[PDB]
Amino acid sequence: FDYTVEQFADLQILRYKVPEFETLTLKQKELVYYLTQAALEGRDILFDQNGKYNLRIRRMLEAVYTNYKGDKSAPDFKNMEVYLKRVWFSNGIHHHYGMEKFVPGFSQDFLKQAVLGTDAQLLPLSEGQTAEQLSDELFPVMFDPAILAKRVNQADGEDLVLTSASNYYDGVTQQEAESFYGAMKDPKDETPVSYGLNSRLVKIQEKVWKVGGLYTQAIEKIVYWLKKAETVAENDAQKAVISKLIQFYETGSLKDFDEYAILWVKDLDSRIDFVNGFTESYGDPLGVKASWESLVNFKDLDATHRTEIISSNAQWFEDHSPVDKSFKKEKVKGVSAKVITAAILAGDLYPATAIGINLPNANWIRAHHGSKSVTIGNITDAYNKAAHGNGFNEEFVSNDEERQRIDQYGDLTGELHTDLHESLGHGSGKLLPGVDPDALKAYGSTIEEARADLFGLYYVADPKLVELKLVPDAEAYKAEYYTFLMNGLMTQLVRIEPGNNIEEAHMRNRQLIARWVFEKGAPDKVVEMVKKDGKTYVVVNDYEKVRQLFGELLAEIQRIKSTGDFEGARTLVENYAVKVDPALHAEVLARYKKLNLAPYKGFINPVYELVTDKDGNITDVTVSYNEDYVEQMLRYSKDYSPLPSVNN
Ligand code: NA
Ligand SMILES: [Zn+2]
Repeated sequence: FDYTVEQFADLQILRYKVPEFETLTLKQKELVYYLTQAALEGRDILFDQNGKYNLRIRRMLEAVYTNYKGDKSAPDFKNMEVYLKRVWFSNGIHHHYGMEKFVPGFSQDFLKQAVLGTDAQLLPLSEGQTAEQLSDELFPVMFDPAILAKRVNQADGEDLVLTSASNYYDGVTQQEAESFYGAMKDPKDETPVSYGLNSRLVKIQEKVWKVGGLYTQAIEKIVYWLKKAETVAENDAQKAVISKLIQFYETGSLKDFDEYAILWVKDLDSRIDFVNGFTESYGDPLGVKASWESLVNFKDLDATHRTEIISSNAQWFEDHSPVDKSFKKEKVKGVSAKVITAAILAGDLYPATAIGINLPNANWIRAHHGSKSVTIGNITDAYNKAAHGNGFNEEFVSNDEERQRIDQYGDLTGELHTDLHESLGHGSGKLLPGVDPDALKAYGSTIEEARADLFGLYYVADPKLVELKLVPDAEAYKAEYYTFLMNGLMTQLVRIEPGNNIEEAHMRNRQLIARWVFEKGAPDKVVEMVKKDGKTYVVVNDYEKVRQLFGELLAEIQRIKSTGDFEGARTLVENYAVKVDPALHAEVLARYKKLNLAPYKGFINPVYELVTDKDGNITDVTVSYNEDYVEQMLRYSKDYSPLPSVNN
């Protein structure tokens, strides 16, 4: 199985497996199939939400690209291909992370001639429009750096509604938009609708995304496949979820959306689950309108059971903690996050995706009905598997014994450390009476993540995990110990710009732990940093002493948090967690850049096929992985692209 697909620009395309899909019942596979069809129909929505020109630009380049009769080896065509591949990845013409508009690496004269050489019937022309007129419209949008420069602008002194290229507002100023929703809100409402979540605000009124409204060509298709899924629901709770979601798309009512989210949160038992709707509001500079996304999934039973083994032993880990007894909870309950297996990704989860989903967003629904927080095990596993043999550990790990141990156990003990951090680490320990939870002020997040990390590091090495059948042998933890220390002392510097220091809380907490252990172990050479041929390597000489030092730092940090010791917190962060050595930074960056590893990853989907008999009865559902990036993007643009090119 090849987890890697291709690499271009600053992007690497991966694939993921869908483990145990074939173990589902046929009726379950059929439900997954329909839900995945409902997911794939939404792609055009996101393109249009990200920019009123995006579908025209995508479709124009697609028509040029697939019908090009010229020299495909020439630099202009190769650069146009890279640009189109970035547009597919980013669901528009802006960087999916940085928000800045792409710079075409090809000439306007080249594109003009390629466009004129394409059959006009294949171009996204409005009725009566010519190819020259389409070019006059779109070329400034693509080529002029001053036009629509940022998809989301967060700069002062500017009308962000007018200086953001996303397409949630049209012909309306920022103050008009902020005031529209400031006035709509009702502060007396204990169960408020999510005002403005599902509409374009235009001139002042809302154009709601719904059947018979804006984007209806795609929403009608989503609803069609959801109605199919409704007929094969696993149980009545899940069926009620699907039925209400259909109603939300048919009416556009935000009260229906709240009703759906309540039913969704109550559907906790079903093997299969999904998201399909206007969900997260990061694409709006005002944080009101939500981009469309979908995910279809089923519970990873083995992985969930493993996290439940950790959760059910919360009290054992608490009792045996190295922290002072006065900081220990007498009764602690562990909460396990379920692990899900993603069957397909779409919209703002595709191709750049998440490793966890925590929904719904409405705080009152979360407070009074609950929530679903899950991690996506097969996406995490694909990230991990794709990295094996990529040259990174070959370049940076001190010796072949470590490289082999990490290759064998690194993925397992890494995920176990995460499970310990997330399911028990933050929940462990208590403050003393009268201590302010905010006593550590700006250092609180760094110290709190260090605390959870140390809890996980201290216990991933415990023989208890062998007894509990979570690790296959007592040596495995050394893989996680080595990579944690290598990352925290040295190799995370690849994320720091030249001349800068450590700023982000997790990066700080990792350097804090590693540098502290390094300092305290130095008289015994517990950890060394050694140079060979001018390259630095982290060398770990006594893993047992590292465990004891992790435990000692855990006790000190627990003390700092539970007593509100701001000066102690500040001393640890400022002395260990911030300063970057310039020589080490440059050395690590030069070694890393030679590896040609792309900084951003995204995934292509598998392909599902419905097998039916003569009379249309389903006889099987198969999943296949033999499609690459170009193929899948073109197939989606051909078969799952129901929106008109202009959505006004
Ligand atoms: Na050694
Ligand atoms: Zn955390």
